This record gives sequence, structure tokens and C-alpha cells, in this order.
Amino acid sequence: KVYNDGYDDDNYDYIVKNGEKWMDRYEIDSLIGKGSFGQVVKAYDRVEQEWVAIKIIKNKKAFLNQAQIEVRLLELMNKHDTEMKYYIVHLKRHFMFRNHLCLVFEMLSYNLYDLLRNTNFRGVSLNLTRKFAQQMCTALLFLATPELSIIHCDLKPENILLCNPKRSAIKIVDFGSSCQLGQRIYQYIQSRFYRSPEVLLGMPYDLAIDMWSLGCILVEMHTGEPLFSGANEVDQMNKIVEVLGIPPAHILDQAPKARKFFEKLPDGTWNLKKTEYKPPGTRKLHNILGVETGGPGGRRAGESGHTVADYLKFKDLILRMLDYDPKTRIQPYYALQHSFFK
Ligand SMILES: CCC(=O)Nc1cccc(C(=O)c2sc(Nc3ccc(N4CCN(C)CC4)cc3)nc2N)c1
Repeated sequence: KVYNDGYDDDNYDYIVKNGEKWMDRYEIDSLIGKGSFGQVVKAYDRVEQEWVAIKIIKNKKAFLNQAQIEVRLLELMNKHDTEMKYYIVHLKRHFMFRNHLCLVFEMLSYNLYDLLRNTNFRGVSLNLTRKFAQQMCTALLFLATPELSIIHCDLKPENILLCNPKRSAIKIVDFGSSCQLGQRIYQYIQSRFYRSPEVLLGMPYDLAIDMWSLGCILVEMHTGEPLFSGANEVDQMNKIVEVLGIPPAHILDQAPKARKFFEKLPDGTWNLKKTEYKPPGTRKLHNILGVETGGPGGRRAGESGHTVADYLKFKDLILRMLDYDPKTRIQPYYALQHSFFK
């Protein structure tokens, strides 16, 4: 009949109501988010006199525990002194309310997928993309702090929100999937479009996966379409090979799931399993970005800072981010010194 005295529903989470007032402080406006973890709502803090986004976790043990892990992480980040902290979303405070866990975040604006949908999926200028890229590389540089060593494990355009609708400042949200570096416990991680090959191949992984995701994002921010948009993992790997080529033999010799996509020939060489696709490595990123053809689809022809040189810097950096070897993949600190950011 009723659950938690009629406050929750079938899915253990709070039924939000327009204009409801909590604890004589927070004033609920409207639902803005919904996920497996629970719900996200827009509200007005009366004490700080400001708008905040509150994360209400479901009324279950599991979700509560996960949320507590996440809270510990956020608090851990907020305790560090560097300005690099200001690219991670800020957890002002947290509390319990009617058997629910509530996380108080600063209210942010649109996520990047919204913007992309506003361009009719044509992407944005390279000048803006440079700014986004810079800030993101800074954030990943912060998360790599020895005492932190945090892997976001779920970087996608909808997890990057604007601070202000009229400024190019962004921030990273939802650290529920988050992970501090350590021994492997999970193997089905990251979003499918942004899942690093070492994960697709069932191999050990570190922070280098985030970088991979970032590489898939920036290009998508300029073209409007996902770089690799496979319906499944096979299609995904095929689409990654289609652009970057078949992985190094020394990589595939280590990969347990290597034979999910490949087969080993009698001469030791690896080849794709047939299931559609271009020959490996003939979908050149050079042609995808339209370096010498006036940008993606020729819609950036004649625009400021859209010369061949700029596109070549960009392409070099992106190819440094999509390195197959996690050991040789470009690191944030060196990424911030690229000619792209001059
Ligand atoms: C949309 C939220 C999301 O994808 N992940 C997420 C989950 C839980 C909390 C947060 C988070 O930190 C947020 S979410 C937020 N405000 C916000 C939430 C939702 C939205 N929209 C969601 C997408 N709609 C098409 C437009 C409005 C816009 C802004 N501020 C913070 N600080 C983000």
C-alpha cells in the first residue's frame, strides 16, 4: 500500500512536490534529474540565500552506501587547497531527511550534450573547444594528485555542466561511478561510446581511461557526432579499429578478451573477426576533422582561428590522447603544454 509512510514510491525514492519546504531552509522547486541512484532536484537555500541542486538517494541500503562512498570522495577533494579544485562540482553539505540521503551541490547550468543538441549536432567552434579541453585537462590533472588518484570512470558530455550560460567555464558532476586507484574489482565500466580499449579487452586500467574518454569528447564537441558509437562492444571495437587501426600485437597477446574481437593467425598476427566496416585505419581523423577541407563538413571555412595549422595541432593532441597503450598515452600535465594551448 504505502512505503515509508507514503513518502516514497515503487522505486524507494522521494516523491518531490512543487513548493515543498524542508527543515525551514531548503525550498523545493522542480525535478531536474533522475537516475538509478535516485533523483536530482532544484531548490532554494534560504540560509545562504542561493540556488542549489540536491541529490536524493533512494531509500535502500545499497544506494545509501554507494552515496556515502561518493560523499567521502567529494569531501576528500574539497579538503585540498589548490585552485584546480574549481573544476570539480562542489558539495556544500549533506544530510539525512525522512530516511533519504541528500547531497547539496552548487546549481550548475547546461551539460554539453544539451549544447550539442542546440547546434543541431554540428558541434561548436575550435576556439571554445580549446577552452573546454584546457579546463578538462586541468581537472584530470587535479584528480591525478597522489593522495587523490581518482578515476571518474564515466566521462560523457552529460556529466560536464556549465557554471554560467554566458561563460565558457565547465565542471565535472556525478562522482557516483567514481573510483580511487587500486586493484581491479570492476570490468564493465565507462559509457560504451567512451570506454577505453584496455577495458574492452579486459586488461588492467588506471586514470588513463579518463583521458581516452576525453579524447572521444573533444572531437565530438567540434563535429556534433559521437566518435565511436557502437551498438555493442564488438561494433565499438570495430569502430575504434576502423579509425586507429588494429591494436599492437603485444597488447592483444595480453588481452583476455582479445578473441572477442580478433583471431590469431598461424603466423602470429591478429585479424578482425567477421560478423559493414572500412579497412582498418582508413577512416583518417585528418579527414574526419576536415583539416585541409575547411573543417567538419566544410562548415568552418574561412572562420577565425580555423586554419590548417590549428587543426593540425588539435589532431596531434587528440591522437596523443587516443594512444592504444595506457603507458604511453599522454598525461594531463604534458597535455596542458601542447602547442594547441599556446
Ligand atoms: C543532469 C545531471 C547529470 O547528468 N548528472 C548529475 C547528477 C547529480 C548531480 C549533478 C550535479 O552535480 C548537478 S546537476 C545541476 N543542475 C542541473 C541539472 C539538470 C539540468 N538539466 C538536465 C538536462 N536538461 C535537458 C536540461 C536541464 C541542468 C542543470 N547542478 C549540479 N551541480 C549532476
